[PDB]
Amino acid sequence: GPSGGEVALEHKKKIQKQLEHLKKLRKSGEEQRSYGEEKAVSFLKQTEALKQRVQRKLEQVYYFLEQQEHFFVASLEDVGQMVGQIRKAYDTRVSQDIALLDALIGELEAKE
Amino acid sequence: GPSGGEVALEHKKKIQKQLEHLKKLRKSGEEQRSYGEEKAVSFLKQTEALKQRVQRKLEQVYYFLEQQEHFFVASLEDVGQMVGQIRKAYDTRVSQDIALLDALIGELEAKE
Amino acid sequence: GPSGGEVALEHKKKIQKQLEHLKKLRKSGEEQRSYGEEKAVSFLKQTEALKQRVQRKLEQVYYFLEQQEHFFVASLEDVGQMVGQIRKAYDTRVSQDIALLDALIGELEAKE
Amino acid sequence: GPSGGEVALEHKKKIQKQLEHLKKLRKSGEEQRSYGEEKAVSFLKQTEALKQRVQRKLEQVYYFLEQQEHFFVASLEDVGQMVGQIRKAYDTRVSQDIALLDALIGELEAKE
Repeated sequence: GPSGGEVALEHKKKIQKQLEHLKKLRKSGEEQRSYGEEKAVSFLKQTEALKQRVQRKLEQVYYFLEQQEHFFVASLEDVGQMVGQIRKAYDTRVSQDIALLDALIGELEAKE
Repeated sequence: GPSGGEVALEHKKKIQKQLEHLKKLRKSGEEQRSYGEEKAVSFLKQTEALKQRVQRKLEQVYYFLEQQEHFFVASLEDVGQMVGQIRKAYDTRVSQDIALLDALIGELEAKE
Repeated sequence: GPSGGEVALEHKKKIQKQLEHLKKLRKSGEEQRSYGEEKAVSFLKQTEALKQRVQRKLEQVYYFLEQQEHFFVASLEDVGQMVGQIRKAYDTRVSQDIALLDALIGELEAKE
Repeated sequence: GPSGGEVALEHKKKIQKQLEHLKKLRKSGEEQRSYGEEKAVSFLKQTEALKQRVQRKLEQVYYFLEQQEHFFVASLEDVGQMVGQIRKAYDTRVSQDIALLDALIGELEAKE
């Protein structure tokens, strides 16, 4: 037969190997739950950063449109003022032509 | 000699043409002043139109960036929730395995 | 003590519960692997959808900037052609006025 | 009577004062044509400048979108490659745990 000695032996080893596999499995559990955690934390963290990058960009754009809106209205205001001064200057001039034609008019008319 | 009659005639005509060429010039002055004004009025007007068009536009761009900013933060919030629920559901599950491995461990390791 | 029948019994029950726990653990493994796959799949999918949505958007912005740039150059082209017509219409008119003043100039200048 | 002398005198002055007003008016004419020209030239020129400023802007904006589109698709590719690697690493680790239960399974299921 096998003998009481060598039966006890193998069973001891046998239960040893078992309890070894199990405790790994349980280690692997804890690492798995750990990797999951740190990875979820990392994910959320980066994502946050994406959310802020994209925001800070949109701010930069917002303000850029405002400055451009501003510059644009000011250009056209400026145009406004120019058309105004070219009008005025011509008018002053043409009416001085006209006042001087009236001079020439009334005099021929009033003697005649 | 050219006669007193034909002298008087030529002068009369000669002085009429002059008063004619003058009163045109004066008419022509009033028209230039009038055209100048109308056309400054118009120019300003269209310019104003251009001004508002661009604003009302930039307004459309502004609100469009808001909508998209909203949709973007909200997408990423969603991702947030998902990652989270995927961390919880794995955790629960793995921790179940673990406590069930512990059940197996104590047992071997207390008859041992 | 227990008798042959009650040890054989307990051991049978004992090895059964064990195999019952192991095999759940093995089922729970397969579920875990399956869930992690289906969930990587859907996450990638949604991501993709995010990718194309943002793209489809930027496309819409690109072409909007093009149509507006277009309208703007054409607007200013218009301004150009208007300034040019008001310049021409005034020139024609003044040079008439002028050519007629010359009519009157040479007249006196030539008799005197 | 006023004497042939002081009649010749008045007429001389009278005609002088006329050819004087009529030559100013004619100068005033060509100055009007000159002023309107250089001011058409100036107006067109600034306008041209406005035209090109708006373009070089819209050109800066366009390239800015391209770069953001680029950064965005790369971020998400990145996310892609991450999800994949986390999927991979769990998978290895779980099917490993599995095979280990399969070692434990067949053992009982062949001695039994």
